[PDB]
Amino acid sequence: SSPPVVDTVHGKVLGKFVSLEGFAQPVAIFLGIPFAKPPLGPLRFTPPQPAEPWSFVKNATSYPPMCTQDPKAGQLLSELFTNRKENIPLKLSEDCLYLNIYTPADLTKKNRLPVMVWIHGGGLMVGAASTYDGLALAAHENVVVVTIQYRLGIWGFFSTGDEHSRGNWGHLDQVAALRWVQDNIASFGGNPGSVTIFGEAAGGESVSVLVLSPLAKNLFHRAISESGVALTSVLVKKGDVKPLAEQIAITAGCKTTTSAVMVHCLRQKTEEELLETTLKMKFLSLDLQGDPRELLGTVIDGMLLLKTPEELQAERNFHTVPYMVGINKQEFGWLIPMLMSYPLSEGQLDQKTAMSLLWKSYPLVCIAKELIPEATEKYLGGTDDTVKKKDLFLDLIADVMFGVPSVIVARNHRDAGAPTYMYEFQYRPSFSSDMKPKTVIGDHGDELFSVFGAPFLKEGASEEEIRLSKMVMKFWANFARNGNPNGEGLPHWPEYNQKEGYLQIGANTQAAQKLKDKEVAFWTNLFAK
Ligand SMILES: *[C@@H]1O[C@H](CO)[C@@H](O)[C@H](O)[C@H]1NC(C)=O
Repeated sequence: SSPPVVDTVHGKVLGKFVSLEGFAQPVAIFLGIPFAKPPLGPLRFTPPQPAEPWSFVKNATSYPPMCTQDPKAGQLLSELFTNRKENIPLKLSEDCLYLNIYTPADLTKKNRLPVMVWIHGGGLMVGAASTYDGLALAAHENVVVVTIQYRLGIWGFFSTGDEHSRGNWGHLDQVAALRWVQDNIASFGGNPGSVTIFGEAAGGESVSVLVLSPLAKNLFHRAISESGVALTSVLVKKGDVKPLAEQIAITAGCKTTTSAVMVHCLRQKTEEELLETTLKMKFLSLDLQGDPRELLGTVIDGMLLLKTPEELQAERNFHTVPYMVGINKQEFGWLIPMLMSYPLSEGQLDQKTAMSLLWKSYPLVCIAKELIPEATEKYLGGTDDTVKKKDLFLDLIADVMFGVPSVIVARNHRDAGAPTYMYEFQYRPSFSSDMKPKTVIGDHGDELFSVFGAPFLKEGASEEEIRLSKMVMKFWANFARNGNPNGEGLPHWPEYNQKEGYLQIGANTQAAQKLKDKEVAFWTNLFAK
């Protein structure tokens, strides 16, 4: 009747009710709650500060701006990934440190429901919380769903490699949002003692990063990485970040005399100017010319990450929470290459062209030139059919970006004594772009529709697709509840232990063993030549 009003640490918020078919209790939704001070002016390239408190009742019933980003690419990704019947257009702003809350709890009664905090993907460059409607997951599984934003691109990841601009601002924003959830979620019927972080692609990489960061201690109790981990190398910069910083500075019209001079100049630029610079840098496509070894992202900054992910894994001081790590069958099948304008159009590929392409693909796969013939031969050499070569080439890219890093992370996590689970998702959603070939199954992002209940929001899902979403949401929420996805009515999902059991999720969901085992061996041996 009366819209719901909730006390938070910094003031009161007003949300709205939305009913979902099948559920008598409306879900209370609060959109655009700030969890930090807007990072404007001198606060650019600094850690997020607490939000300033507000008087009276803040109206939390409209979607916030998305963090500044290429609007064309951001809109396109939102349209492709949204679980909503209609994509919600968003404004851009630097003032973007907001989260959205979907709580199925009757807030007039006592509730301490599991909380699931969603970290969106988009390469650390694009993306928005508001793409993901929490309504269906929250109602079907009785969990509080929180979708967060974090600074993107230059704003989120500009690093001088030193104390004048350490980097990882967007990850610090993710931490700040988690701190806010600890301090406030009980007011929305959530249990701050049961917080599950989950995310896809760059969001899954962020989750994996958080598992490795001391700054995230006591902020979550389970984790889920979907199609991205901290060994997804395209997102993690090792070695010297100064040349990139200088390139950004120069492109923005700034001198490079010192790091502090660069950062000061960049802090005087307008949002418009930094977006112009962003677009000039071409951050989500491959460089046409010159050395492939010459992207923005996560760095080893000394505050969030003290050493490389590989070193932190070997040390097992990371957070040994229950962790679910998964991939999709064909991660490089359609969506990623299409969004990147990846330079492969023909539908066939000879081996010479494959080798040159894999070198030009260095930013994505990080494969040294001397290793390229041996890698290309492994995947493509067994067949003289150039169509088949092309499909195997897409498998090559997927395995290096996603499957191999995911299994290495899951193995290290298990070996530290943490409960670990894996999956491979193999289904082609009806919600796919009708420009995607009918034969691409388990593309990057295809699991999103199941996790977020798209069959309950969008039109056209088959009986099988409806049931697949129910099953997936239930596994995810059981994992949030118990650190173990299993429950009555659901296929058995083995623990990822020394037998390396994992779940093959799709139309016929069943357990299997030793996901990507032969691929991990191949690549690990190759990279150690
Ligand atoms: C809250 O915001 C909506 C627009 O998003 C507006 O229509 C509504 O009247 C507002 N309610 C207030 C300020 O009480």
